[PDB]
Amino acid sequence: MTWKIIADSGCDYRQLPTPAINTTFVSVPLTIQVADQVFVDDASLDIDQMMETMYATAEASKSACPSPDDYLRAFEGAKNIFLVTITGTLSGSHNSAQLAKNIYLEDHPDTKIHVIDSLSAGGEVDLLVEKLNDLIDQGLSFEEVVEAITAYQEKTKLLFVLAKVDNLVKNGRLSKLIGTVVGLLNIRMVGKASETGTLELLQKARGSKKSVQAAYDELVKAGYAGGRIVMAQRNNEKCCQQLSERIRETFPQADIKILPTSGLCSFYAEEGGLLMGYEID
Ligand SMILES: CCCCC/C=C\C/C=C\CCCCCCCC(=O)O
Ligand code: NA
Repeated sequence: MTWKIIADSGCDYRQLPTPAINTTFVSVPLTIQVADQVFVDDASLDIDQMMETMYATAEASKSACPSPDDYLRAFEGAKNIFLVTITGTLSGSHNSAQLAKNIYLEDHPDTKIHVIDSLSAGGEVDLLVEKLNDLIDQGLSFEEVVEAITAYQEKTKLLFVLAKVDNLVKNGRLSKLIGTVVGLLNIRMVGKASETGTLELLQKARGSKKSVQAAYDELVKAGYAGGRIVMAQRNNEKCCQQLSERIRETFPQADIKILPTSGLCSFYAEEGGLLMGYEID
């Protein structure tokens, strides 16, 4: 009776804290191409060297999603499989995962697989993976877990704050329309994952302290009530500690984690970026 939780590198975990029994976690890396060099976003990756190279290269850098075959490899040795991808609207990760599922079940019929399009990235995907692990530790059946995680995904949201969005624009994942009005000269984009898995603007905040206030206000407005938060950040630990204190001051039971971004999430959120997943109602 074996379980695998699979996620692409839009999830910031390389290791899943305290995996449930008979459960293994696997991250499936996306890639980032900088000139004629390729960086694979696995735990071997020196994220700091990749970013330095990217910013040093006048030519735009590009991301790519996992092959279906990459997903097929990850399935091996498990009978109960959940696969969470980054938003299938901005990346083909989910499309490859959908195909891998259908291909594997031709080859290995006594297997159960549930593919979750997070419609998100970063901290919210992290929460979903943590919850899947929770649910398995709790002793649920495969179909019980599918039910509970579908419900939990209605309870989870994403807020981001980005000081730069150039790589998003350069890669066609954010319009020049929105892209020019933020991430330029003291203006950080405060946004959420939209109902379709896209970037949606919420506030422009001029400076840090205004960035924290906006993020706190948006959390309140969205219906946070003291549950779990996962803040995935790129060189933004100080803004994350000051936001965390404020949230804990208001909601004393808050369970907050701060994680470094993956290579993919670092690439797109960029320096100073934050992708905060959280629970509501
Ligand atoms: C909907 C989530 C929006 C999050 C916005 C904030 C920061 C962006 C950081 C990570 C998300 C990147 C999404 C695009 C991935 C493309 C991968 C590919 O090449 O296939
Ligand atoms: Na959600």
